[PDB]
Amino acid sequence: TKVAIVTASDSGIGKACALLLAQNGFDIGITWHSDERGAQETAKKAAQFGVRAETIHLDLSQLPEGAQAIEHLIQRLGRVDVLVNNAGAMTKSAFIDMPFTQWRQIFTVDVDGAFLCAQIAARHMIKQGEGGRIINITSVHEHTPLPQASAYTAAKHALGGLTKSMALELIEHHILVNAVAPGAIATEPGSEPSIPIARPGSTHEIASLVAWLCSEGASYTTGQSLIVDGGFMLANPQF
Amino acid sequence: QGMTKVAIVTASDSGIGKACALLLAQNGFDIGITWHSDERGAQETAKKAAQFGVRAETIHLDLSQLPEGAQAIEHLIQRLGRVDVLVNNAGAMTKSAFIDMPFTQWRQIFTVDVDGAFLCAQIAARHMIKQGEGGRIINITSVHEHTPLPQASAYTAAKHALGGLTKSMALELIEHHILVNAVAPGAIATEPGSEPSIPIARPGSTHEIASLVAWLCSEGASYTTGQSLIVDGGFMLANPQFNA
Amino acid sequence: MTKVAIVTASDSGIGKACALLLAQNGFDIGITWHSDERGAQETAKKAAQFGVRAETIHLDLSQLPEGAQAIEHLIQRLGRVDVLVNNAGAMTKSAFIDMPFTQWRQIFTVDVDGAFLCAQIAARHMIKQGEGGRIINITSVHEHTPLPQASAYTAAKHALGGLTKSMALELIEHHILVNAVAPGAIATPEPGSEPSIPIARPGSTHEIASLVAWLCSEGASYTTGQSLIVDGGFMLANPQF
Amino acid sequence: MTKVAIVTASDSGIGKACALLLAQNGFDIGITWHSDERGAQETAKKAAQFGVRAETIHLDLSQLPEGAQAIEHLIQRLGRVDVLVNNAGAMTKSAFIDMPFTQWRQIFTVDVDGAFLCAQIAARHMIKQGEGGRIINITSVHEHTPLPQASAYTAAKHALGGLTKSMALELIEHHILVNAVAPGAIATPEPGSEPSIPIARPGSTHEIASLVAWLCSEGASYTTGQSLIVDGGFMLANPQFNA
Repeated sequence: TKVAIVTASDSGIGKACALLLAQNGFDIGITWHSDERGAQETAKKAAQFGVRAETIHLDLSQLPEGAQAIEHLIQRLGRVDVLVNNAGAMTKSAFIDMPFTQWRQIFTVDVDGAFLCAQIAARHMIKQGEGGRIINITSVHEHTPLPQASAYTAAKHALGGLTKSMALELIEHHILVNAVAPGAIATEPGSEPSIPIARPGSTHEIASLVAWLCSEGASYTTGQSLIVDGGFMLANPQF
Repeated sequence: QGMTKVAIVTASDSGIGKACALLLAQNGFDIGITWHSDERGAQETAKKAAQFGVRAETIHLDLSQLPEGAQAIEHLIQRLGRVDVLVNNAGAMTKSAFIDMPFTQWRQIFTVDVDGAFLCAQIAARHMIKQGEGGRIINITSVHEHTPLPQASAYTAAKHALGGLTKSMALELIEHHILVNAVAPGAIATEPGSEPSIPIARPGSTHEIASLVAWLCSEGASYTTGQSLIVDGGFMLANPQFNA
Repeated sequence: MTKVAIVTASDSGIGKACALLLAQNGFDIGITWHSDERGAQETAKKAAQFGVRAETIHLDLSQLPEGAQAIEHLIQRLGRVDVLVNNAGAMTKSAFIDMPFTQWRQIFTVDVDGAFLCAQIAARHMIKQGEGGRIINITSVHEHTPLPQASAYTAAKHALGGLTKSMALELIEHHILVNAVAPGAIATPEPGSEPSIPIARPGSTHEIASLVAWLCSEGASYTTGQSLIVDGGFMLANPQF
Repeated sequence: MTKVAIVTASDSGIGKACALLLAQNGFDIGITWHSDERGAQETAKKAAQFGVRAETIHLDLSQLPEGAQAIEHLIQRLGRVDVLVNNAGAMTKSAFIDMPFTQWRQIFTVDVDGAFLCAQIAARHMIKQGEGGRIINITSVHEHTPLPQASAYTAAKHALGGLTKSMALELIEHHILVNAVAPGAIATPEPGSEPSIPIARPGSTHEIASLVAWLCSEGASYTTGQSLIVDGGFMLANPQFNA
């Protein structure tokens, strides 16, 4: 029985990932920043699939200590085979007068935290000796800028580069590392005509790919950023 | 049975095409199989496909003389009665030094590696639009849609071409609920430690491509379109510093 | 030793701007024209006022491979070739679902098949001369992102992008550097005229030619296999723009 | 009117080459150094032979944000800033699995945090001046492809490439153009010495500085938001590259 940990799975993409992985037979670890009740609800529904589901408080704003909750969560579940580094909320702030503390705060939660969590998970995966899967939830803005969100863009890009480096260095341990880059996700047909598919995506349309990356059939996929965006990246000033 | 969807996979007599055809049959698609010269392999794929309780039909496809050779796709569609999935599967790679390559060889490689996929895609998309129920088109390209293969400039350029067409089709067919993506294999075997130049140190299996192609045909992929999804055991990660 | 640059379709637009700026840089110039010979001669007359030799030749890349032989004759006239600029011809739109196969092939013929044959001819001479060379393929932002209703154009630009990387890898041993210049929207004969582009205007032909000329310069000797995008921010604008 | 170029870490290597070439192109030059005040002063003396002003200042990008004030004092001495070249410090290697957090942070501090604070200051002056400007971020091929045993370096270079795109979009209305120049292997004081690279040698610092100088020139007025890779074909070599 394998174990999947999904950060920030009290809601949104994280919750959909945790629920689908439970459906697929993984014991589940759920982390929460502020909303323990949402984490409890996800745990309950995850456990309804006949699976163990454990929750822990994780606040990646005070580092490195804040990341130790991943170590406690792994110890409660006995092992870890999957880590989904799920992205927190997006923040807008003009580049020209952004305070350095805000710049650092955004990097702390959006890439520093993922780095520390991945280290902890990858260490256990190496010792277990049975490989593993690490999925970094990034964004289209790993590849293309979000207006008025320069720190968010830069940190998503950083996490994209970290994904590549982790995949290269951990492949010898059969740990495959990929990013899933969502476009606009609603958290109805024709609601966003700026996007070629003309609607936002569902959390399921992201979780379904995350689940595939955890499946036996993904055993040759590593180092990639898989963009799930309804054609967002194809729309240029011409479209 | 009125709800049964049809997948057509070109060159599914063997290799990656065969793996896609059989997995899609196992997942519940009636299957169209095309073959260039290995008819018995095509008959063996149809045999196994039908053990999953679906229809399987085969047809000879000779993409060497275009546009006429692509009509076999229209005949296969007619036999199956509809098409919901097309997998434009990649023929064999060809090598030739750039400085000396005959024009005939340049044109021959483009003929099989992007002109055919263009024509097959048109035919399938016309049926998908008329059917009015959407569809999925997967173009099997290669890591060389993105990075060059030495001594294979024609092949690289044609894979790049097919990547561009993928993006164009995705944009132009989205209004008909047709999602269009490329799957870009690294080196796939036709084992651990057998390919030291690749980070994962081995070639891929055909199942390791087919599995993603199957996911792209599933309900969960309804928001994925216009992308090149690379399955290469880390091939794209390996640069000059991968040494030592 | 006076170096030679050949620029296809330099009777007008970007090709003319590259030919004239390379002329000012001290290259002898080869100029090809499809139908406007007087425009080509006008380019040659202006290039020659910079004190270099300029030569014109008809080039029709629609009938291949014979059509590309004009490049060989231009080189024989000029005595050598050091720079080839494969310039981009006109863009044509055609719906993907309806596009006839002959139109598909026609567009690939002029937009990548012709560049391939010209590049071969120039590279053969650069190899034999033994003094390296530079080949610049003018592509487009649509080497990288689709142009709606122009699937053939987009596919061919992508193809020329791949050829560029392939040529650069195989010709590096002869010190031949191969790159693409990928323009966005370029005006041919002002601020705020194109609000959908972050710069809010189309580019000038000079703003493309300037980089082509840098790519032919001594300082560019470590740059090969790349697609340099000159687009006023075009690639940055997504539905969030 | 005399324009001003500020190049960080121009006491040596790529930064020094950029400073000297911009001095030849007529920019008054601002030079920063981390420890080698002497390389900096030799850079200034040679820049001054081109008839321009050269000012040197210590820049401690390791302890921020206060260290970035050194850029304000430089702009004060030179009177304005028209070009900023964000030039990278030294590369540090460390395995991802056990890389200390302090080292992850130090690498980000010098590879993107300093560039971010310096670009902010430079941009505020370019807006105040009202005559546009050019900001060049020196990244790396590693902005695009990983460097083994250098995950923090790779991540931080990716971050600086993303910041580059965001700044280009956000500053375009002020006619401030922002690009990255992404060098491959660059030599510091020969053909065939790097066979893993298709060109089979490292690059010269002048082969980077030349593109940086073009990006500051009149003809580069339509180029923004891009990452211009100068790498001798590094990006073309994959597992199938040989010999």
